[PDB]
Amino acid sequence: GSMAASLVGKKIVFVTGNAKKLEEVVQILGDKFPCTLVAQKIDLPEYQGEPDEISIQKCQEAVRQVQGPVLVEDTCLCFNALGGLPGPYIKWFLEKLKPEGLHQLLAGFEDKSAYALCTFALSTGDPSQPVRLFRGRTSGRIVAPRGCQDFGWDPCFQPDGYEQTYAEMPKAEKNAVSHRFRALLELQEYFGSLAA
Amino acid sequence: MAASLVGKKIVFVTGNAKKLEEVVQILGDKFPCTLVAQKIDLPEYQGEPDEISIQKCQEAVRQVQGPVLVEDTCLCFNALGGLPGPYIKWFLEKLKPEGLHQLLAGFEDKSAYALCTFALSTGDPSQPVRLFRGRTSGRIVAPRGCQDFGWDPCFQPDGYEQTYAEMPKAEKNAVSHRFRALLELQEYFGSLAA
Repeated sequence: GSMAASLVGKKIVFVTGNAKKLEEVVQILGDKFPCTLVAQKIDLPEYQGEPDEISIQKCQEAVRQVQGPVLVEDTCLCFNALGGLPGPYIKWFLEKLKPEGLHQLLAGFEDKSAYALCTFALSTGDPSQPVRLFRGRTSGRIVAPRGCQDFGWDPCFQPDGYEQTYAEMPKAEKNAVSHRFRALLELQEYFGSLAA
Repeated sequence: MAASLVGKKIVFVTGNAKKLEEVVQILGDKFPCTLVAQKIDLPEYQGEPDEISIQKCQEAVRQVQGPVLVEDTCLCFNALGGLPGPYIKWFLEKLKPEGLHQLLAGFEDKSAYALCTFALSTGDPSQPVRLFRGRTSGRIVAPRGCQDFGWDPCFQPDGYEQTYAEMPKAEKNAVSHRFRALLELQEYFGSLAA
């Protein structure tokens, strides 16, 4: 042991379908991240359950495919008046309702607050090794959409700190409060900067 | 397919004997197979309702390696494109019947439907899952009737001025999405082999 150290200098499969998502991650993790991430498209179910338990189940199924170290990502958009929903089901709700409809879903609630959540889940592919989760959250409010509508649910999410939606914000300012950047910082810190 | 299950055990994935009893009564005396209740651990998948039921059935087949029957229920708000749909369990838990109704406050359309899907496989790997569905159209309302009855207090079926929760059992049965689904399953086997 440790788990982190067992992975230094090793390939970790990052589940994704395109090289630019790998590049984003690799840059954020920085040059002292002491493992080799390799992108591969692995066919995984999508699960219902609480965010952590979905993340864990998806990473376990990835281990059954890969049988070696693997890294998966999941992102939730959680409305506080709805008890954290749509949460992990946000894709479906964005698809059916659009940004404008995501906001409209809150018309009956005075509390417009929300948070964006990214979870990365990592496993060595075992012994006997529990999945480890790395999370990032950003608080904000659901608003009538602003900004370019191509950017998923970003038009309807205004992060605390700002008067701009994620869609309106320039990428370098979104990065500074991003839920995904925050999750990846937890992953980076887990491994430390002393091994590479 | 049906012809091949006549006379044979089909596992019905459930946790209680009472749930098996309701289904066996609805299907009637000439249903030609023997339903056996078994609690089989199955994941809860995301997707369109048919996808989820097929994926669930296929996992049940992976585990039972023989005939199996699974059930799934959705509550589908038309203003929301049919959501919460297969995610109704979570919406109910967080929001309760009152908050389910409050979810539609910004939408003029309150119409909805209840969906029940039963999924059957023989267990043979080459044979595809068959679905049997029933739907009940209605509206989402401020809840009325006994709060213990799941999401029933907020669903008023078309043809009645009462919610599911308010309705006497016999009356609910007359329009029930679940009865409708089981009729299609009954019809698949037919009433000639028993």
